[PDB]
Amino acid sequence: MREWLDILGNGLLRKKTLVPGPPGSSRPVKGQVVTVHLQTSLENGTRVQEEPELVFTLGDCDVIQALDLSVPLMDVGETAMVTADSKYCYGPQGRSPYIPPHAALCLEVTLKTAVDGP
Repeated sequence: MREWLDILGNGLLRKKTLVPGPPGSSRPVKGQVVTVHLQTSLENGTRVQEEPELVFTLGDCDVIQALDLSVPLMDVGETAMVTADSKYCYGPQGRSPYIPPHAALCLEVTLKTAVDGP
């Protein structure tokens, strides 16, 4: 019963909460080290990446925009779906070997923990 959010106002980077974070949960802060379960599929449903324990510093400047701009909007414990044009993913570059140039992606993200950086 949750709505899509159009993050950038152009239809090309959209997020929906699939499983809300529970009462009292909050958003991660940039500079925290987050751990996510990330599933990536081509807009057609082909699964191209799965990482159950992906650790990264939220806000690192080279994280694809589709994640940098969506993960801060999640609560810890939330699962979200992100639909993102290639413009906000790997663009004309693609991600070898399985993501071609210009691929729109569906990202399913579960934010597991968020911990202060060192």
